[PDB]
Amino acid sequence: DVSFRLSGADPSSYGMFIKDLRNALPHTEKVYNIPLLLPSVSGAGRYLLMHLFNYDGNTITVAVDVTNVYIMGYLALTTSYFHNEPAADLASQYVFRSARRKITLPYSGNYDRLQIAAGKPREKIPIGLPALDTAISTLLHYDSTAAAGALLVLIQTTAEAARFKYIEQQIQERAYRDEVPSSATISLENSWSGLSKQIQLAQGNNGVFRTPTVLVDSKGNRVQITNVTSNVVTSNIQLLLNTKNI
Ligand SMILES: *[C@@H]1O[C@H](CO)[C@@H](O[C@@H]2O[C@H](CO)[C@@H](O)[C@H](O)[C@H]2NC(C)=O)[C@H](O)[C@H]1NC(C)=O
Ligand SMILES: Nc1ncnc2[nH]cnc12
Repeated sequence: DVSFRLSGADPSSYGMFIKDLRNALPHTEKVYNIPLLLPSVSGAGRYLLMHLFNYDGNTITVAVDVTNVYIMGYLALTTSYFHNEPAADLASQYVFRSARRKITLPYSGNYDRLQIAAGKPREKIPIGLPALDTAISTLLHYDSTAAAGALLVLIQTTAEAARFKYIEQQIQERAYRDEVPSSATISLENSWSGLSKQIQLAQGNNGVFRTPTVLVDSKGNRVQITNVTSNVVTSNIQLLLNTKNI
């Protein structure tokens, strides 16, 4: 398990949580010196439990699938919640079995459904440590519309940050003031799968991408990532989605 307390949290204790979250995800191989996540994991070992604690010390346990960093559900008090999709339904067989009741949310977990349910594209939803403390708080009591927005916050803070050092740094900058994500944050979120595959394909292709990945940069404009010498590859991405899952 890993853990994070919003109470007293600063850029460094968050950095330390995001480190632990990365280091909880098993791998047997590194590709260009980036942990390569497993094809699959059987049984309960598939699921990492994150204990998040709001500013007041109230808590939720989030279940994360260690092959893709995908959040499947969480436990609030004696109620478990899960996204409405086959992979979360599977997870429900392994985690939080002692919850008094299980609610299945009325959406799946992908950004497009969550945004629909939230009424907002995540370009318009502030994130940061304060947004994360709100989200923990929201998810403590079932409200499906408000949960969708909180889950957007939760996914980007925790999973998207473990995936990209850049997104981790963005959150750190938003330690005490939330702010909507940069376009490059959005770009990086939406290319994880694409990058993970091109980095794996570069391995028999002299570091060169079979297909270039188009991002948006820090500056605020469009760029093509064509090989493993890119900053995106050499310092930004921290985890690879195995091509066996793409
Ligand atoms: C790999 O990526 C680098 C960019 O990081 C490419 O080189 C650049 O592209 C052209 C020259 O061919 C110039 O516009 C840039 O200034 C170059 N930058 C640097 C730092 O060299 C390179 O062409 C790519 N290689 C492959 C095989 O795709
Ligand atoms: N549920 C989820 N968990 C992690 N990353 C995601 N990206 C979109 N949805 C996600």
